Amino acid sequence: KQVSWKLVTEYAMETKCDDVLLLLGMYLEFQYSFEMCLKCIKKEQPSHYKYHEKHYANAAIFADSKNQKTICQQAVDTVLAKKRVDSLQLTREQMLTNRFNDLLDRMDIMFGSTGSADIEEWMAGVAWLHCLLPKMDSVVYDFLKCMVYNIPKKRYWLFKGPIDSGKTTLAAALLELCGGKALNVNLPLDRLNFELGVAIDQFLVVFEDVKGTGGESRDLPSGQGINNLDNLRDYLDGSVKVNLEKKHLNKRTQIFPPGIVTMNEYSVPKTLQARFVKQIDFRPKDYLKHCLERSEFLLEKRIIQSGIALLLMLIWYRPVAEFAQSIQSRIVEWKERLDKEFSLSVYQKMKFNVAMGIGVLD
Amino acid sequence: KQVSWKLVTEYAMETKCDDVLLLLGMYLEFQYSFEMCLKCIKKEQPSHYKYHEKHYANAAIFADSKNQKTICQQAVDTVLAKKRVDSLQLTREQMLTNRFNDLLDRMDIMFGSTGSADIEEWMAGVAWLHCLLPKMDSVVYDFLKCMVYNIPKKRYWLFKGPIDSGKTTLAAALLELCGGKALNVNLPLDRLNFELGVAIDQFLVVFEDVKGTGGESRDLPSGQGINNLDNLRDYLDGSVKVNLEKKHLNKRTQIFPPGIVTMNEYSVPKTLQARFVKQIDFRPKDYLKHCLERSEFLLEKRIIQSGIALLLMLIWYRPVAEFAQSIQSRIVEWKERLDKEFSLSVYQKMKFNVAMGIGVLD
Amino acid sequence: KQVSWKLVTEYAMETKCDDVLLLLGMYLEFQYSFEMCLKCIKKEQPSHYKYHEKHYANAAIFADSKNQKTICQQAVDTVLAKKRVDSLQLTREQMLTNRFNDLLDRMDIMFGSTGSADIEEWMAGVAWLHCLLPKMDSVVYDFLKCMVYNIPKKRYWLFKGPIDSGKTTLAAALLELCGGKALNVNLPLDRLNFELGVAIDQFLVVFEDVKGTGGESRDLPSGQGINNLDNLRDYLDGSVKVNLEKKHLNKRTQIFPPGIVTMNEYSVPKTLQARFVKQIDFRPKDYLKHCLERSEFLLEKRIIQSGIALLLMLIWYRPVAEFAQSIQSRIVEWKERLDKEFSLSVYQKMKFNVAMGIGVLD
Amino acid sequence: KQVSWKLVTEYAMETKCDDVLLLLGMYLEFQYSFEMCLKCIKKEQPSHYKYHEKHYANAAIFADSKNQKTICQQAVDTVLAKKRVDSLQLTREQMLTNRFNDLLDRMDIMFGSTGSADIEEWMAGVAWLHCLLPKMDSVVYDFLKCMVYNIPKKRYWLFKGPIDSGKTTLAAALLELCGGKALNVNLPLDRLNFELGVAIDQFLVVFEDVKGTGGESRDLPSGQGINNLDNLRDYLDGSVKVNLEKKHLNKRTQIFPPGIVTMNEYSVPKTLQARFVKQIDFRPKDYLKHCLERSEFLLEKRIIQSGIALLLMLIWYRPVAEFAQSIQSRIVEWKERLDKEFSLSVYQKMKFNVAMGIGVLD
Amino acid sequence: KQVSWKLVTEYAMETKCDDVLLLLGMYLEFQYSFEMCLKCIKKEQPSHYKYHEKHYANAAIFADSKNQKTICQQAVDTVLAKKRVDSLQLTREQMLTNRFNDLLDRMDIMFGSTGSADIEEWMAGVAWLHCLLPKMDSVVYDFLKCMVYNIPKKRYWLFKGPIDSGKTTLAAALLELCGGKALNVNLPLDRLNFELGVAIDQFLVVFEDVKGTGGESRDLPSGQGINNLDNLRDYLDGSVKVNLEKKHLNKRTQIFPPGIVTMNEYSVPKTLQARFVKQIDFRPKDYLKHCLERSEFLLEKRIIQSGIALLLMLIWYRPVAEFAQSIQSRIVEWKERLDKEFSLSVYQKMKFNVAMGIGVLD
DNA sequence: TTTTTTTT
Ligand SMILES: Nc1ncnc2c1ncn2[C@@H]1O[C@H](COP(=O)(O)OP(=O)(O)OP(=O)(O)O)[C@@H](O)[C@H]1O
Ligand SMILES: Nc1ncnc2c1ncn2[C@@H]1O[C@H](COP(=O)(O)OP(=O)(O)OP(=O)(O)O)[C@@H](O)[C@H]1O
Ligand SMILES: Nc1ncnc2c1ncn2[C@@H]1O[C@H](COP(=O)(O)OP(=O)(O)OP(=O)(O)O)[C@@H](O)[C@H]1O
Ligand SMILES: Nc1ncnc2c1ncn2[C@@H]1O[C@H](COP(=O)(O)OP(=O)(O)OP(=O)(O)O)[C@@H](O)[C@H]1O
Ligand SMILES: Nc1ncnc2c1ncn2[C@@H]1O[C@H](COP(=O)(O)OP(=O)(O)OP(=O)(O)O)[C@@H](O)[C@H]1O
Repeated sequence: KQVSWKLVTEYAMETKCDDVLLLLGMYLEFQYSFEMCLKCIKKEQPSHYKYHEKHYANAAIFADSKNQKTICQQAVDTVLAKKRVDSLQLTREQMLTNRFNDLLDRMDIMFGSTGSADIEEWMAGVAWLHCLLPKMDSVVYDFLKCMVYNIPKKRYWLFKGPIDSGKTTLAAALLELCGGKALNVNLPLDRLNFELGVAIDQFLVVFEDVKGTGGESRDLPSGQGINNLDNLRDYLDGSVKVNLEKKHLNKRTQIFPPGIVTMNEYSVPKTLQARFVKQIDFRPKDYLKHCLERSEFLLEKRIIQSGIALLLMLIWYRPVAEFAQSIQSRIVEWKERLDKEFSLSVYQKMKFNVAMGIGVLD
Repeated sequence: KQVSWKLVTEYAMETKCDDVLLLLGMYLEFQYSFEMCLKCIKKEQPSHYKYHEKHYANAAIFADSKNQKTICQQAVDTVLAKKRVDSLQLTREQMLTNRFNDLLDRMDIMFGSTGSADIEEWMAGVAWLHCLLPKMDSVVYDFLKCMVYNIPKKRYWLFKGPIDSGKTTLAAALLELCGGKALNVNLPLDRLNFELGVAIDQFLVVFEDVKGTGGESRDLPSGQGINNLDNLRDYLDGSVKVNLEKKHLNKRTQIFPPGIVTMNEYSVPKTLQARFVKQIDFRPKDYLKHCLERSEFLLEKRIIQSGIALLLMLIWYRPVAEFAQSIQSRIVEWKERLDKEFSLSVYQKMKFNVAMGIGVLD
Repeated sequence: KQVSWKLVTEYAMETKCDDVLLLLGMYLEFQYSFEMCLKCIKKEQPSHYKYHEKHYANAAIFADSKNQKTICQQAVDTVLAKKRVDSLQLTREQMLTNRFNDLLDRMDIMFGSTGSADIEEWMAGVAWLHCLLPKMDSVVYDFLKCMVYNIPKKRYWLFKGPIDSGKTTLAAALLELCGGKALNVNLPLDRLNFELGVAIDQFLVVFEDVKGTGGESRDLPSGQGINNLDNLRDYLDGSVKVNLEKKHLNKRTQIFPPGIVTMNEYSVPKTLQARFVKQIDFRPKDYLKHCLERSEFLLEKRIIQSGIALLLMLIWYRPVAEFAQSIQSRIVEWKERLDKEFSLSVYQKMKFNVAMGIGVLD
Repeated sequence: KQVSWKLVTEYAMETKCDDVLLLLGMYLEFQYSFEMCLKCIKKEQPSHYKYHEKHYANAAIFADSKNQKTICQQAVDTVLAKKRVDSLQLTREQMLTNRFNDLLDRMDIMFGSTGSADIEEWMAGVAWLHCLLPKMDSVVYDFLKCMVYNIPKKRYWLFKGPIDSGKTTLAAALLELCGGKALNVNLPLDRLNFELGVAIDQFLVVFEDVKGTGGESRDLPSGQGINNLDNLRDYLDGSVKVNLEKKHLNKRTQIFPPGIVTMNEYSVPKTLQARFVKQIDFRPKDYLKHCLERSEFLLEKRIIQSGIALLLMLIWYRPVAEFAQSIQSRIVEWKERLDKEFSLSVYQKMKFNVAMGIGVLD
Repeated sequence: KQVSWKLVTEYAMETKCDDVLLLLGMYLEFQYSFEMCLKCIKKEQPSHYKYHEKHYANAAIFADSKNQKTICQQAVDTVLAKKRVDSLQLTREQMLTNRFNDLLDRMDIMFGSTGSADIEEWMAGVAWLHCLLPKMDSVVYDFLKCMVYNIPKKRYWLFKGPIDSGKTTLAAALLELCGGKALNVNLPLDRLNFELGVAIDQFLVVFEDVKGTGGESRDLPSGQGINNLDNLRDYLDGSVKVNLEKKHLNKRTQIFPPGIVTMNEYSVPKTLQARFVKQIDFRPKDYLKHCLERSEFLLEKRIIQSGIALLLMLIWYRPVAEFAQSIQSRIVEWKERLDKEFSLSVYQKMKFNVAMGIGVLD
């Protein structure tokens, strides 16, 4: 009796798996008796224990197959095709709406009955971020609109401030929220070709702390980052489709996605300054160090640098109407949970703790 | 029973889909019962909702196949082969009349019963564009003619001027009209070969804001595109059918397309200066800026970037007889629709507001 | 009758082999009779003698196969797929627990009846290592925790001091204790792309002997490793997923691992100094040298380089509670075995000899 | 029944089609009933209507094939192999035969229905050139035979003349007529090796003018090209095969092609002078330049830079017997055309205007 | 009837061939009638004449196969697989023992009844080599043990002395005896990367003729050799692994081999001096020069270059117990042959003749 | 074949 390639394809689709080796490895686990499957019994990974019983019979036949890599390749191609279809047909707002549903599904696990992390430590992170900048949640909402609208040559925000000002942290949290990638531009112009190939078919890019020049006056070690970017004015502008690499693969032509750039304070030529729409300034604050020095669980669990914390911040602060119409129900549900789990006075206490630079909890 | 590769290819031809993943993805959507297909019901995408009912049976059998990518390969190659054969056997006029028919087909939908575009917003775009330079439509006709005639060493026009002067904006609309390609050559000489590969079988090309030299006198940092163009002068002359390249494929002898260049004001070498039909200056004009600042929905919807605005402009400004012959029926049909929609007062009231710097729709 | 590919995949899994040639070459040995197999009878090599008699009949049929490399390719893929799955799903603690289990398995062999090693020689090395720094075992525990926790920015330790202060000796031991590989970044900037590719999916990294510049005053030969490092600033921070490259392969995206930097007494930019948690300051000492001269069986058997030596140190000094819970069973048996062999007086006698600069043994 | 691979290959040979996508594209068109075929009915392309009826039955079966691209690949190989075989049998006269037979077919466009500049203007260019210097038609036939005979040392002619002597304009027409390539030699020797390799396997070359070593003694730019050339002794002579050097590729070796040199009027060494077969000698003349200033459409059409004007000139002046035996059959036809087009008195009146300095077409 | 792939693989294993083309061509020769085979009858190559009779039948079927290169690939894979198994599993003593067996086999041919060599001339070779240094046979035995033990730090030997004082002669014979490859470090650092790639999987390396700097004080050409070496202190001391790279290959990681460094009288930094176990002085001795001048068959047959001569020297001088236990039987057999064919007095006479600087033989 | 190497 033969393998159902259809069952494999369905698993890959349902998992959103898009690496042939992950798919291969994952599917093989299901060859063993699901009844005794310790991973199921431990409820260890949902992408396993939800599926093992259903896929078990087909995995036993797959384990004998001579074709295995070919079956997995087709399944991965089906997932990749779905992404391309979506990218060409969804509005950007639907893309974000889908991305939000996925994060909310994780939150249903994180704070589920399994309760693998506690909502107090997570909510504590929100207060720390809210203190990081003035009017923080307003700044986040502006950024989301900007990325969704994707207005030509109004597409990039510049983060500037000293070392350890917090700019990388905020970028990292935003990048998780929207989904996207970081790219290193402090590199030679040749291999840079394939670096940009990474950006194919994605929502955001982040360029990290690109080195400028002449800042060694202030001991900013100089480098090609700024020179490199100014070759790519068109990529930022987003007025024209551009052609993107991959190894052993032909060009893809598409608009280069919007994003943000982080900078210790080298100088900027005005060709490039003209292309940022908004610069934000970041500053060291010792009481914030002191808070972290006590509340080190924030860093160990990477709470403050994670997009989940930004979503929780938005849920706490924004009217339900500001969310895309479909998810508004799930937002109401989480607003209710949060209002139930915390008084405002508790949140005010946490903010005061952060302000005092004591550990967030007392 | 067995997949009809014939029916697959027929859909590929009819959508003009020419990507193997895009084709693969979309055809798989047809495997479900079209009678409940929410996309059909909701009339979301014509590339789906027209074809689903027809292709359904074959798509179910396709969904079972083990050959899927290979089927899509042969289908795509038929689409590309049509393009190549058509590329040789048609006159540039016939090419352009095909392109215009395609855009007219979109417009028939965009202002159709779905009608999601306001004609008057779109016409406000036309006003802004014809306001950008005198006799805008007339210079557009001169450009179109020059590209149809495609005369050796009279095949390129230069746009030169400072940032935010609109040169990029105009190139976008022309390129969206003509169906060409952008290329970037601010790059290491040896690497450009596959970038030039994109020029295979294109009506037109555009080079964006190429890096020159000596402009750092004025904060324009130097780069190689200037020298690259000098070496590429062979293609710019377009005397002979150069053998263009693409990965894992045979190379392709053809005449290099004509095109446009945009420039912030670096030096020009005499040899490059020698090669143009024409130069055009571009000049920041604050009253337009003040208008857009109110009227920003124009730019949000990219109206002023989009060739559909130019086509509406030429329908408005130009004689029916100025168009190529066979389309002149559709020209009249659309001329009538504009004539039905507008008083000249409405247009003039708008163009007044544009000249002032008011919200165009006051 | 036909090859069982399943038996080959089992052998690959059981040996954890991931070279197609090594797998092939070993599997082919099983085709002769195990009953006369002199390697079995000499019981020379465990990856052979455990398995020959099981695999025998399938090896004989495999010897006749026309497909041999395809069979091995599928088997090696399964072992590679297993690693990929684990690299997503295991905790860093659980990885380290696995790594320990395998070293402990080699320790069971080395000190077995096969008796390739003298535990007294190996314990001598622990005395030399524990003498090299204050509170040596505490330093190892703090480092291991740091690598398990992987706290952003707080990820890297800097080793510096004169040449011949044992810094690379110590780095080697840690690197063998964990998983990982070394890297040399004094390179030209372009080849660096493939240098960093080595880090993919690994646990530790060690940057080896980074040349600074300006050290020529201290007679240090000079180079660009430090300036290269300050370009890789985000790789140290580990705050966001970077892109990594191998020859003929698409870029992987992942967090760059934590690790150690070794150098002589150059200076370091603030941007890079800010990225080290801890700076260990090694010193030349004569008694270590004069002891080691009279103790050269240490170097001749590579004892003080090797991870097995550090593991013996931890088993001696650290409480059973400090190990991950599942290995505490094996740890207790090894603790018993050690004390059954060595009195404290014997160990202190060894440390006394080292402190005296006498040959460790007496 | 089944696709005849035989018939597909016949068409590829008969059309000399040597691109797999074109072959695929065109052959697919035959699948419709030729009896109705509108392309046949309108005689639009011979490459179609010559063949459709014969190939139709095979094309119907071809359209159902699942191997289609593979059939076309084998067919294209056959055509490429034919070129490969013949490339090793070409006499230089047989080579020349084709290289003009090609241009006669191109000229079936030049004054076909395309007719894109006046056959009058084209002969007016011929008029203007024929009175630059003596007997120009004979001079072409002589230079032509020189390049076909390729007699060692007896292979190179020199254009000596000041700035604006026309030698560059002439050189344009020469390479245009004949093929070959232009080259520089004023590089530093350090560079020049690769530049010399560029000539590899061209039938002919031009050298762009040496900037005289000490040439500015004449008020003409100084440079290195003199000593560079006379150091390149043997390349000129073609006595023996020489090594040649492509960038990024290994050596090749070949008899160095014959050709042409341009010079402004520098201090040619006796040795360097002795290399040449024939100086030709050029200076400003007033009827010429003032006629240009009155015939400027010829420069705008660059006809006076045109080798096609030279081919036209030979077609006019020279005996039929001077052309190779069979290709002669075409030249009479263009003469017949040109004679029906023009009396002598026309070409006379044109020539008179040039001699008078009058605008040639007056 | 079928081809036996097994018989081909046996021949490949038997001949140790690992080039597919060399394997292919040789097997095809067996298809002609062994019963008349001229190559057999001339006894030209053992690799042919030993096997033709055996493989004749299979080669006849092989000659008709359509799969020929596919068969050879699997065969060559088997030989490469054998090498990689051996590469990991053998001891360094086992490796050398195998190497010795190979030379002993070649000697059995060279001096056989078919033997084209002269055992007396090769014995004259041993006399000249034994004269080149003090204690020569004791010195060789010391060098070998050093390579077999591969003790870190204690790994490398330095040769120095004038030009034409024999150093590379000895290096070449040692390199032939052990196997290994020579390296050139007198480079800029960029190419040095692929240079070291040669060392992968070698038993020995020789650093030929390292240029110091400042030897120009005494007319030695200055260069970057020594300066490049002292970067690589880890590579010599061999305590820890290094990364190694070849063109088009992913990096490997291993202990860098032991080896020899050679120079004229350049100055040596003490940093480098401490790297070496031993330094051997060579001095030009005129009686050797006059002996070669009268004993030219030594040079012309390359006798004194050959590792076979050093092997003969070991066989003649060393006690049987010094060889690896397995080969001691062959050593006894060769010692018997040599003691039979040469008296001690005769060998001593040759040694006396070399001391006289007269020709070796009388 | 591309890529990597070459090239700078
Ligand atoms: N505003 C702040 N005040 C004090 N400490 C801060 C602040 N922001 C960040 N930190 C500390 O700095 C560390 C690094 O933050 P982050 O990487 O976001 O800064 P950055 O300015 O982007 O730095 P860099 O340019 O070096 O990447 C944080 O983990 C936290 O410990
Ligand atoms: N003539 C103009 N006057 C004022 N604003 C202008 C003008 N043209 C363009 N703009 C503004 O400049 C923005 C960018 O226009 P565009 O990219 O076409 O200019 P550009 O001259 O090509 O610039 P750059 O050289 O920086 O790419 C537009 O979105 C619009 O907001
Ligand atoms: N603290 C010490 N005092 C004196 N000698 C030492 C000390 N530590 C190591 N040694 C000696 O130094 C030798 C080399 O050690 P190692 O290679 O680790 O030195 P290193 O200074 O860390 O080297 P590098 O800087 O080149 O990596 C050891 O084999 C030992 O002989
Ligand atoms: N025979 C001629 N008589 C007068 N003017 C001439 C003649 N030939 C060319 N010209 C003038 O010379 C100008 C440049 O022509 P061309 O480049 O062909 O000359 P050249 O001698 O090769 O020049 P250069 O050495 O400067 O490159 C033409 O545009 C024309 O004005
Ligand atoms: N000890 C010696 N006394 C005299 N002549 C010698 C001696 N050794 C070598 N020769 C002569 O020197 C020639 C070259 O020897 P060899 O190539 O080994 O020299 P080298 O000094 O090691 O060279 P290099 O350093 O250039 O590689 C030999 O062929 C022989 O003629």
